Amino acid sequence: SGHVSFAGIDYPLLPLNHQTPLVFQWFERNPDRFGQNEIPIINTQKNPYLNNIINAAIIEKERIIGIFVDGDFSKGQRKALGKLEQNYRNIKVIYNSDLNYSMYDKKLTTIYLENITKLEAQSASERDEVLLNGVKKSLEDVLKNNPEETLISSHNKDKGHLWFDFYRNLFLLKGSDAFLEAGKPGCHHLQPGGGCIYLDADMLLTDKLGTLYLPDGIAIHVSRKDNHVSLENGIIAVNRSEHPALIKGLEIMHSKPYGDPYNDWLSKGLRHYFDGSHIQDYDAFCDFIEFKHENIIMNTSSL
Ligand SMILES: O=c1ccn([C@@H]2O[C@H](COP(=O)(O)OP(=O)(O)O)[C@@H](O)[C@H]2O)c(=O)[nH]1
Ligand SMILES: NC(=[NH2+])NCCC[C@H](N)C(=O)O
Repeated sequence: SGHVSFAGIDYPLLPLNHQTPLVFQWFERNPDRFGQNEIPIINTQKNPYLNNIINAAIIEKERIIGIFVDGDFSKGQRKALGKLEQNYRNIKVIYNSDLNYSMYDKKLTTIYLENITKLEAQSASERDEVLLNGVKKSLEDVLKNNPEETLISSHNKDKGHLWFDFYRNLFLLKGSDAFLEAGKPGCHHLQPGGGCIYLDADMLLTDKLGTLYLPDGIAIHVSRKDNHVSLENGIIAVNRSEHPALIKGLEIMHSKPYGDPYNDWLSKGLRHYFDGSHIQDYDAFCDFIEFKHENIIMNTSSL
């Protein structure tokens, strides 16, 4: 079609053409279980992840493919990627530390003390003292722990999947202009404030994706088994840098103590923006936001 309507509001279908880079990501806690001249991306039998991107990149030799990486990498491991970039020159390895996220950041001192004030400003007979006293101990712990400690800094490598699911959302905010910001070669063909298509390393290209159309230029993976529909972070495709729906999620992250990239940033951001007042069902959003492609065997890690 040319559009789709949700919550009574109308939403045009927006193009994501074959310029639009595929993004994969690998945040690796333990680089030293790799060879120091091995590509520090996993290719195990159960998770032959280094293999899934290459085949992706081969199936799409004429759209850019980004590999969003992060971890304390040996010089030789960085040149394993280097070989990977010249041996296949649509692949672009991008180090998380080579991007500046200061414009999207916030201090937990700030974030906590905000909520402390909000709660203290409410009636004592209404208010969440149980929460009121948790944010203050969180407060008490960050002061001692470090004063200048932030949202971004918190979702660190020590923190498990939050480490990479948080920075994912940031990446997409920066979109295709991030190929430029790290300085990656042969990316002049990317359009400015242009989108991207993140993919779990396990979503399998089989055939070409071509030119995608989306409601407002955004869609995410939705899983449906056996009957339990959820939103998934394992595909995220936007048509531009700093898409609003994710922007709203970054605000919720700013305005919530203990925000979660999955619960708050991804899920509620999308849906509040698409459905601020919850007039359509959850599922009826899941359907509306679902990313459909027959040429990808979705989320093969479940097998
Ligand atoms: O050590 C890890 C583990 C996972 N991931 C990211 O998590 C995505 C999906 O993980 P997977 O399908 O293995 O786990 P699931 O979420 O499906 O259990 C991967 O493509 C990676 O981008 C990562 O960066 N480092
Ligand atoms: N975004 C995603 N596809 N996440 C993975 C969900 C599937 C998960 N591997 C399972 O045991 O079912």
